[PDB]
Amino acid sequence: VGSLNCIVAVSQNMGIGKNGDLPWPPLRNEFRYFQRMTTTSSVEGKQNLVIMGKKTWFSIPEKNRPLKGRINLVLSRELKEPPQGAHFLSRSLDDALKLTEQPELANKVDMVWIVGGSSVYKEAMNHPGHLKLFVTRIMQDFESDTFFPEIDLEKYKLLPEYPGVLSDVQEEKGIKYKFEVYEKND
Ligand SMILES: NC(=O)C1=CN([C@@H]2O[C@H](COP(=O)(O)OP(=O)(O)OC[C@H]3O[C@@H](n4cnc5c(N)ncnc54)[C@@H](OP(=O)(O)O)[C@@H]3O)[C@@H](O)[C@H]2O)C=CC1
Ligand SMILES: CCOC(=O)CCCCOc1ccc(OC)cc1Cc1cnc2nc(N)nc(N)c2c1C
Repeated sequence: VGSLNCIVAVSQNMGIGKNGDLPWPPLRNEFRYFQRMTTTSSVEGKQNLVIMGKKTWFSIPEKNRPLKGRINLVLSRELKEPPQGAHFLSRSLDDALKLTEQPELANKVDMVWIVGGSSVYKEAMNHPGHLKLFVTRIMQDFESDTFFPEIDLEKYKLLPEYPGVLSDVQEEKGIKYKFEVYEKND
């Protein structure tokens, strides 16, 4: 199995969600960036795995689930089987990561991408080890009811460039945003 990574888009006031949806209007190139980054595997014969909480799964429109070309794993302690369209179900983040190591999957998974939401991000970010955060900074405040955990900049180094990631300011629907990549190793 290769790297562990989180990916997220976040407003200036650290918001990621409101009422089961994004706080901002759809940003279609932002979403194409998310798709490209999480689908692209730097290893032949393998695909990437995406891990998400239950609410995130149901927050993605039906037409776009499962996220295609990736193994989709949902986290829940209530569900008895993966949701309609998903591939795997685990009861903790530790369980999900062990599973990638099992022979069912050890040979098939390249990168792992945590794609939401708050609890899953927090636990990954505070777990010792090598971890990258792909963060899109939406450069406006948006009313939100769900927030991204604090990034400790003592541990997470902002990378000065990263292959495949544009460094300049993007804009769609009059909303400016920029891409960042952070890395810790502890
Ligand atoms: N802007 C962005 O980049 C993104 C934003 N979002 C936003 O996130 C919002 C919802 O996310 P959030 O409220 O944080 O939900 P979570 O990310 O915490 O998802 C958890 C859901 O699955 C189960 N679950 C929760 N935590 C775990 C866990 N640690 N292990 C296994 N299963 C778990 C359920 O909890 P239980 O254990 O009780 O079963 C819960 O319904 C959405 O409205 C969406 O808009 C989502 C993705 C990306
Ligand atoms: C193809 C036809 O066009 C369509 O129909 C497009 C539907 C798009 C809806 O996608 C939603 C919606 C609500 C939602 O959560 C509340 C999540 C997602 C998926 C998404 C989108 N952008 C992201 N950005 C970052 N940076 N990081 C992420 N993790 C990320 C994720 C996970």
